Amino acid sequence: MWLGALLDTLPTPALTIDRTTARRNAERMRERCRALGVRLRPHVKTHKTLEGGLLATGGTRRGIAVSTLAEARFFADGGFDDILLAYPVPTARLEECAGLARRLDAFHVLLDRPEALASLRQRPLGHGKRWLVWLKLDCGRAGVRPTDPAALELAQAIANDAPEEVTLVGVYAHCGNTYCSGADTIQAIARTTTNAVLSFVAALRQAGVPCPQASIGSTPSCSHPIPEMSQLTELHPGNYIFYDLQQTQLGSCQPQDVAIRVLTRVIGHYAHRGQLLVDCGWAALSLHGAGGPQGCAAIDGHPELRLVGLTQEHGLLEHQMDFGRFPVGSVLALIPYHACATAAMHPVYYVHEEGKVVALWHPVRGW
Amino acid sequence: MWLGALLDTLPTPALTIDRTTARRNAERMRERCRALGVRLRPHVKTHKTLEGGLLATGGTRRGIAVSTLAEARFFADGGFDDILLAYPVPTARLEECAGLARRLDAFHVLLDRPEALASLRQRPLGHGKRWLVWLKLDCGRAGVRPTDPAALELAQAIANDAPEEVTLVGVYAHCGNTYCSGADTIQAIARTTTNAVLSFVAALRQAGVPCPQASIGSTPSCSHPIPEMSQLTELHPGNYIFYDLQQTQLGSCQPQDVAIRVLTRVIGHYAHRGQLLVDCGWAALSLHGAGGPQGCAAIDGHPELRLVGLTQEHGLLEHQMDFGRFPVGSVLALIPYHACATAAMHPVYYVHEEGKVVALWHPVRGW
Ligand SMILES: *Cc1c(COP(=O)(O)O)cnc(C)c1O
Ligand SMILES: *Cc1c(COP(=O)(O)O)cnc(C)c1O
Ligand SMILES: [Cl-]
Ligand SMILES: [Zn+2]
Ligand SMILES: [Zn+2]
Repeated sequence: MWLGALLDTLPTPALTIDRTTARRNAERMRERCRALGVRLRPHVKTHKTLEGGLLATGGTRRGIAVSTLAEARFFADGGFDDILLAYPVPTARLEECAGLARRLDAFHVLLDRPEALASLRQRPLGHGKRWLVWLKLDCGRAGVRPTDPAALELAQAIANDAPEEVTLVGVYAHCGNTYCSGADTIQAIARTTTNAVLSFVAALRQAGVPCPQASIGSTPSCSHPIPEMSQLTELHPGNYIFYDLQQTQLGSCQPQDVAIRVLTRVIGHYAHRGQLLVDCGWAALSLHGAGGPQGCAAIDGHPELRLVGLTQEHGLLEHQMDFGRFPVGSVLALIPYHACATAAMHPVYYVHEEGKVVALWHPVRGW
Repeated sequence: MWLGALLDTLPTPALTIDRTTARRNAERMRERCRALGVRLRPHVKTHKTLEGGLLATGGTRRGIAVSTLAEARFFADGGFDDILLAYPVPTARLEECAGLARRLDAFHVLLDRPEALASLRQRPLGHGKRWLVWLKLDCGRAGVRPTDPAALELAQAIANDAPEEVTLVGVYAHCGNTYCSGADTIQAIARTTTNAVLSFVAALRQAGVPCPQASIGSTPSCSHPIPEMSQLTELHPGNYIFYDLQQTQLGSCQPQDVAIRVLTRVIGHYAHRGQLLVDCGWAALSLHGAGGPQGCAAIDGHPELRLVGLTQEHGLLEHQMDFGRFPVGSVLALIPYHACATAAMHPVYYVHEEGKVVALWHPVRGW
């Protein structure tokens, strides 16, 4: 137990979350959605914690998206509901999906293939419940292309072919392609996606296919929303609760919006090479940002320094260095490239305010 | 509980370990060391499990190397002893190190700085125990260069300056630089390292510095050992228990020596792009091998296929494809680039023999 502890006191490497910053990020996204007239369904995959979920959800524990059944189960067990499995429904795991649909007032699934609908049909929920299905739109990884006649036909089938067993809740797009720098290009992807979705829904209405909801979002696009988004019903970003270096470089946020660090101690000086040795390796950071290591993290408040090497449990920093500025034992705060990836390496996050630990959040992991 | 289950039955993505292969790998390294007349101190960081430790150690639970205090504690609690913390000793965590030194018959630490020795001196163990110290030799990340006069002086200090509180057990080098392809260049690094170590120890003997042990090793060098190694006392490879694609490419092993897979299900076909969608993203694999994604894994038994994309929970495979060869629902076995990195993403390993799960191993993680 580390409650009350000063940050420089923590065992490193340590993932830290500034709760003032995270709370602010959570509330700001809630406000953007309120201003647009749309609901927020935060994706939880960046943190995978009940505590982060509670913040993102403004205390309601209702209305989230998850990336795995491990998360769906974990959040369900933590008293959340209105949980969307934002993943082509795992037809090999339908018994588990149906278990969740039966426990929850609203467990939502996505699909983009007729065979998946067929699988849902041959595993009815019973219990007076319907599979709550969203059609995933590809506007380029999963989903159906909205201009593909197949898309409209699949929507029709989801909506009307077995109204007693399955229902079409809405369409769902994830504009993951926003990960092009600049507000202008981000907003362009947002607009193509938004308009493609809106045009598809308009086609659905004309074809008499009821589609009450329409959900898009990624952190870049929801950090600089466009007015066209007010014609949707819901936005589902997730990374924004923490942000990270990549989002900062993308222009999604300012450095002050990044809640996450990895704290690391200088554990050695190697003058013959001009390097600091730190106790944060890829086990604490991941290699996200390297495709080299310089791209994986910046040192907060120290532009002079750069990561030049990562092994499992060690990192090497280079400036000509200044070894008196960085005694062995000093603590540096790394700003990670990708919060989701870095958070996935940590069994605990030390959540702080005013320099002191205020909470410990423990994420779920696995599948 | 999945004991007895057929592999195609597991929830994917699933890290699987062929126990016949792992056991064979464990026994083979033990035999190489026996043939050389040296001890084996397996490093556990590739698997971080008590079960893997028991295999590597030939059932003794004695004589391992670990990369973190989390591992030292976990293995100590699992009844292991003669545990070496193969890491410049964490002078900010000395109370924890001393706790371990006090519980264990033999907890070993490494250092390469006089200040670290000074820290050990100002935190005596008491209890009739001595800090068991190895001098880390850099023959290029941590350690002292053996030709650096400072090295000999630090060895002298460790050995003789407070014989009641601190003792020099031996010198420790990790020829991590073997990670240059080919047996010839691997063995060259092994030889430079081995000879540098042997020359340093010879210098120590001439200077009257007692140094009873001398430990080197990496998986590449211990997979093709050289006779000069018989002049050492111990070898400390670790990855070999599983091996991986990188070691296969390095020539350390044959494909048949790789015990580890990540099983993944085909979850979609996207003909308009010629791609299979699988349920293994970087959350199950890591991005090791990308610095792109094609380098992170091969598909076992399917040279035709290649990873072209990884998101957190999805992967994209490309051949012109053949969608009938790979129905949605089929299970493919990914051979990961770096076992250590992939294993760090999994809360459980499904260990199998003759196609069926035989054990579940749960690794420790964190710091
Ligand atoms: C990650 C994800 C989101 C949230 O996007 P971010 O840009 O990470 O905030 C929404 N939908 C899906 C399907 C996702 O995978
Ligand atoms: C990883 C490691 C080893 C084991 O080396 P492998 O090539 O991974 O088998 C030995 N010593 C140290 C210090 C290590 O970090
Ligand atoms: Cl990674
Ligand atoms: Zn992300
Ligand atoms: Zn490794």
